[PDB]
Amino acid sequence: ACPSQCSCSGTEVNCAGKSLASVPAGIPTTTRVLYLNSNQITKLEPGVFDRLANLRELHLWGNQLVSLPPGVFDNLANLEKLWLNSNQLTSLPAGLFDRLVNLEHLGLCCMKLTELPSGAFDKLTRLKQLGLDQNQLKSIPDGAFARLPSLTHVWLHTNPWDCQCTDILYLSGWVAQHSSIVGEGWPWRHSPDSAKCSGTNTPVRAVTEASTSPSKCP
Amino acid sequence: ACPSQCSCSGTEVNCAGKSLASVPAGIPTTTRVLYLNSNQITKLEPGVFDRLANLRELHLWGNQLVSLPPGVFDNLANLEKLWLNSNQLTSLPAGLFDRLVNLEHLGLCCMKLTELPSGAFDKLTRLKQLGLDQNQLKSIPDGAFARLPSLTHVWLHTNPWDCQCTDILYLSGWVAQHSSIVGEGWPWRHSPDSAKCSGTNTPVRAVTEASTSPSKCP
Amino acid sequence: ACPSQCSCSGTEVNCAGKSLASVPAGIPTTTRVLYLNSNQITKLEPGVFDRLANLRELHLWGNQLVSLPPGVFDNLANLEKLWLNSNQLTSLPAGLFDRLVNLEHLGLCCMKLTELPSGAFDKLTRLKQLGLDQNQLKSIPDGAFARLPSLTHVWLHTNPWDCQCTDILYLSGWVAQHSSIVGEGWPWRHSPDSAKCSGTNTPVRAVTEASTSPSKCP
Amino acid sequence: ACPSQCSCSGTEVNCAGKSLASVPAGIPTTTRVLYLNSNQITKLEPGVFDRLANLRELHLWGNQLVSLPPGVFDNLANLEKLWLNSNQLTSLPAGLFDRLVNLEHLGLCCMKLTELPSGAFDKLTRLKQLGLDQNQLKSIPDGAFARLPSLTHVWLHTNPWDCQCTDILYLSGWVAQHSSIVGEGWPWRHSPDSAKCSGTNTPVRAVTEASTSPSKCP
Ligand SMILES: CC(=O)N[C@@H]1[C@@H](O[C@@H]2O[C@H](CO)[C@H](O)[C@H](O)[C@H]2O)[C@@H](O)[C@@H](CO)O[C@@H]1O
Ligand SMILES: CC(=O)N[C@@H]1[C@@H](O[C@@H]2O[C@H](CO)[C@H](O)[C@H](O)[C@H]2O)[C@@H](O)[C@@H](CO)O[C@@H]1O
Ligand SMILES: CC(=O)N[C@@H]1[C@@H](O[C@@H]2O[C@H](CO)[C@H](O)[C@H](O)[C@H]2O)[C@@H](O)[C@@H](CO)O[C@@H]1O
Repeated sequence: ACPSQCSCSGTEVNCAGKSLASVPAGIPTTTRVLYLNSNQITKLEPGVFDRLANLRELHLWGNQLVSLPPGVFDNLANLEKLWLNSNQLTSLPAGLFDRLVNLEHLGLCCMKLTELPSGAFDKLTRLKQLGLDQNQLKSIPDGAFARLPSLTHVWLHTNPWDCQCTDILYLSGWVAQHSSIVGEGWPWRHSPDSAKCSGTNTPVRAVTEASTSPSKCP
Repeated sequence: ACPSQCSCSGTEVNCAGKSLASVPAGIPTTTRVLYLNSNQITKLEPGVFDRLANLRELHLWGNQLVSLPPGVFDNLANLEKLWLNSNQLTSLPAGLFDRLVNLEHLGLCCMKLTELPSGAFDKLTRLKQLGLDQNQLKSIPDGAFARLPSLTHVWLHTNPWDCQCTDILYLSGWVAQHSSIVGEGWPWRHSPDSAKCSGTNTPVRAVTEASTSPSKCP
Repeated sequence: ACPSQCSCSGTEVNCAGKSLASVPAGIPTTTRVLYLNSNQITKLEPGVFDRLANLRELHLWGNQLVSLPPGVFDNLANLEKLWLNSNQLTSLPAGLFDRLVNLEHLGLCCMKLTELPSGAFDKLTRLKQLGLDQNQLKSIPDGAFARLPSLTHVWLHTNPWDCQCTDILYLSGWVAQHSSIVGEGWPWRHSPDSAKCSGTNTPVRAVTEASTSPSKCP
Repeated sequence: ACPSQCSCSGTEVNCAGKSLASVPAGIPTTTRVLYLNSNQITKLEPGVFDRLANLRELHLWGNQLVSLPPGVFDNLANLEKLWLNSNQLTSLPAGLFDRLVNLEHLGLCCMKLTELPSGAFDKLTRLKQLGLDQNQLKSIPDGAFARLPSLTHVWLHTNPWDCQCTDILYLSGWVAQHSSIVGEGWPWRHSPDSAKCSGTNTPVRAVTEASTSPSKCP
């Protein structure tokens, strides 16, 4: 069992760099590590992974995804690493990650996200590493990181953070307090000022309530 | 806290690419993932990892190691991934890996290994992935892979296999039998003929007893 | 979501000691630890566990199972502990355990096993503990423990080992050499002579070929 | 190697029921599961476990410990189950459990604890099961369970909860809210009214602020 375009042995399936335009059929049920990265996949069918309950790592980075079906990861209860970096997402459905209670690494950089849904990470009690850098994020919803007790590495740089708007105060206070975990590069390197306000290029960590106004919020 | 040159958060310590000449002091005891790769480390003190029992991943690839103290990994009972690729090793001490009973990935490519000690891998019951490519190996000892029952991926290419000598018959037989797991690249791709006789450019797995002679052994 | 008769919280489902005659419906898909022991279950529906792929521990001990459907554990790739002790089995279907590649504890004591299928344990590479005591075993198939390299604990006592028959020599030779792992009790206690010949009270590990004859075998 | 009083194979050491008055010498450094239960151990040397970094399960239950040195569990970073049930502890040093970031079951029942230290469980992010039943507890410190996001099973019965005192209100409000995880027996069975006020036999989760007064707090 192995899609003809891929290499498969043991519990690892390598479909990387194969000019794939869709997720191939015949990925074994027993697969733990799935490389689908660096292809030209433009969409996921709902249910494409329903059958792949055993996955520990899902590598989807460097594809062309423009949206993700709601529920698409819902059977992945064992998933430990989810790499979605360098796709073309502009948003994420609510509840996307709620079933990924064992997730330890989540990569969401280098796309075009304009916001995150309000409860996006609330179930990710084991999450350690979270990559949000290089998107179009202006704010982080209030409380968004409050249920991430295992978090030790985060990436926030290269987002047009809107520091004139009162919405930024959650993040700006959070970064000030969790400043040892804010970084850049791969693997992570400590970089606490790397989250910067749009237009002023000043640190998000240094924004005050005085310098913001409800009137600056869209 | 953290070695001065490195970034540390959670249980991950990143000292990669820091022009290091030795293994820095102050790596916390709780470290699980240690990146020491891409430096200019020339040697390891005996005992350097004795206080790092919690390591799961040890990235030592791309350094200048020429030998390894015997027993240097002996405390690493939880070690799951050991990357020694691209160092300058010409041999491995006997018993080097014997304590590593939970090892799942072992990278030994791209150095100058001229042989393997006879029992090298006997204890690695859980080893899934083994990289031996790009060395100076002419032969594998008889029975060398017999006690690697969990092995699903192996790299053997780019070694001067000496197929005129009768010693090559263990390996040639083994490769023919375990064809499905022999490969190339990162991540692994199926490539069972990548192991070639030096010169004749015949695949190792196609060698017959008839073409070999004990008189051609060094 | 929880069977009415059971208690459920997190990923543990306790249906133990509930006077059940069958496996109840409504066991969540996310269940990792499933207690069905100490009931009056007499049989399993084929497919009963097809949906429970996240199981790590399956406690079926102290029921009244007389047979097991083939393929019944086939979807349990993450299974780590399987406890079938004190049921009423007289045999096991071929390949019953083949998909259980992560299995670390397998209990099969205290039933009515007359034999084991030839390759029963061949895939259980990570098996550490195996309980075969208190059955009706006369011999172990030649080679039956050869593909159990992770094995550190085994129980063999209280079986009518037929020491007149030459088939016992696999076992007797194996025990003599793996003597440190043979034992008794819960948790295990070292007990190398506990496995004894039927009628003679002679330890199985001391049997000689001189006392046995192919003429006394099946 | 094994202590002479005990039985050992693989990574399990069985010193249970051996009339031990102290922790014996010669427990291997590679030990993962250590049974020191049902002995007559009355204290632990500071540093006794410093060398046992690989422990996953520590069974210390049914001895006669009266105190525990602070720092004693500090090197047990991999510890997943800690069983201290049925000793004679009346208090726990502050920070006792702070290094046990991977602990999933903690048994503290059936002793003489008269209080818990304020931040006792603050670091136990993965704690799933916590046994506090059968002690001398009158209240639980404010916020004590707030940093146990993984907690799915708790035992609180058979404690003389002082419901007349305002200090009970954290606990009563907590039990009402987390009612589905409150239980009894082994394995856990659901039993939310099992925690009862002394004298009144009123479930703790049913206490009102009106029935309590800061004047009844000694
Ligand atoms: C997408 C890419 O450029 N490379 C991948 C790595 O990317 C990094 O991810 C972290 C965490 O999400 C962070 O956002 C970095 O800025 C980003 O480069 C990483 O996802 C790995 C996973 O193994 O794959 C690519 O190398
Ligand atoms: C630059 C280098 O050596 N690459 C490392 C990766 O490499 C490969 O390792 C596999 C497994 O042994 C095989 O030998 C390949 O030929 C080799 O390129 C891989 O080990 C990663 C994991 O950290 O490290 C480097 O990237
Ligand atoms: C009576 C019974 O089946 N007890 C179960 C325990 O039994 C021990 O199991 C081991 C290994 O199979 C060995 O066979 C012993 O003889 C037997 O007593 C044990 O399996 C536990 C596991 O949680 O369940 C019952 O207690």
